[PDB]
Amino acid sequence: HSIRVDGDIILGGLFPVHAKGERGVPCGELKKEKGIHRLEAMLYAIDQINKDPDLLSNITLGVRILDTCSRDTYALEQSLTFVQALIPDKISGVIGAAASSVSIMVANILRLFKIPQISYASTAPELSDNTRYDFFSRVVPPDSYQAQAMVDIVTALGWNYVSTLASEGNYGESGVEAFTQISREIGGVSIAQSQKIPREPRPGEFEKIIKRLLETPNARAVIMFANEDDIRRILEAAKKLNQSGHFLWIGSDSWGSKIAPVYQQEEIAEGAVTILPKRASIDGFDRYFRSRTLANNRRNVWFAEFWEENFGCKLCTGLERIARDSSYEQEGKVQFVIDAVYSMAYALHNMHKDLCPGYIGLCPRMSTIDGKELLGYIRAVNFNGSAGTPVTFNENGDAPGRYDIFQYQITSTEYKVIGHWTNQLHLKVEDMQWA
Ligand SMILES: N[C@H](C(=O)O)c1ccc(C(=O)O)c(C(=O)O)c1
Ligand SMILES: [Cl-]
Repeated sequence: HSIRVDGDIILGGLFPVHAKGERGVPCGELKKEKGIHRLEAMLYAIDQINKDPDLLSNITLGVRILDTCSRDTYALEQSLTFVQALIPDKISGVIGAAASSVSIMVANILRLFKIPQISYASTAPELSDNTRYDFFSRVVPPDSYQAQAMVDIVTALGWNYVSTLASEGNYGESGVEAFTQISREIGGVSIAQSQKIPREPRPGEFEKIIKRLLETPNARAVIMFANEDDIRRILEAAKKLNQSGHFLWIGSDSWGSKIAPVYQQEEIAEGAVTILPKRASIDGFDRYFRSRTLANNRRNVWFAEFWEENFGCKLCTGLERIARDSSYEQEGKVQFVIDAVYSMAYALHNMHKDLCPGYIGLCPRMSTIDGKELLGYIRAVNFNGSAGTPVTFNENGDAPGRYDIFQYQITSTEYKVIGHWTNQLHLKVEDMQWA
């Protein structure tokens, strides 16, 4: 009940195609953008490597994409499919997953069987530790650099007294913890209160959060690592308690430039500073995804379920066009998905150069690929990918801290590029606006 493509070297995939089900059920509603767009971006990238004669000459890359269902427990059970070769598909490297807690549980099982793992979205500072998850790499920067950026933004505005808000899980708690560590040890940034939002919150919890935050009234700036559904509800609760203009929101990559938490809540979201990793839209994937029909894209097992959710269809004509019959935007992490697959491909190409010299196709010396060796190749990889931007890794397996800084402004509503963070803060304070 998943995507299989035969090939010489088979690469594993982990994507949240469905959201986590309510109470009992494992899998719920289909994630159209966070699931299908990223899944199809891996299939686009793999097809491009097979098309390219220079990268892996007469060597084809295989696909084994599995659904994580937004939860770590389901992804762990799916992860065992990669290791079922040892008492049949042999998996060299796994691309995924999205969520940090999901990627942590996968990293713990893949390290023992010596399988390298490259993520496209997981940003938790815990994953950069080479003791706990030594086979983990990522094409997205760790939250150590985002928390440093947040400290830099706060200090540049003269905001010595702040409060923090976290969502339950690894991404929310450790992201705030990374901010706390930079604040406590270095400089003079004081934390008033660190409030936590539960995973399954009660109907009256978000109103209690605002009331608790108001107990330290001078702490106006709120640094937050909350999910899309959480931010929506905090700002909804803040608007209800007549707290317009009081709170100065600071959001992470989970907030980014999403219109979802700010919609019909434009007044309360005014002047909110957000940080997001440096990113561009790919027209190549856009041309690929728009030309996807139910006839040609039969290899995607979830594409039939996608067609119903996208147009309001029910299996309806079954001859619709994307970006013509329904509103279409390319997902953010798509650049990082393509750059993750190419990072794996370039490392395999570099391993082929060393182990099979003057050879076309796989040599008998590469019949069983060593994961401990291949991991070192991934870290050493340096190339221009997708956007034309360089893709690189350090010793710990992290991408460099390259960020965009946005502010939500009313003039017309937009996320205006007020600055950027690349090792050091470059922030244009002149372009900022408040209520
Ligand atoms: N950086 C966190 C993390 O570490 O999980 C993260 C991961 C994945 C997603 C996503 O699936 O889109 C988001 C998000 O909602 O922006 C945030
Ligand atoms: Cl995930």
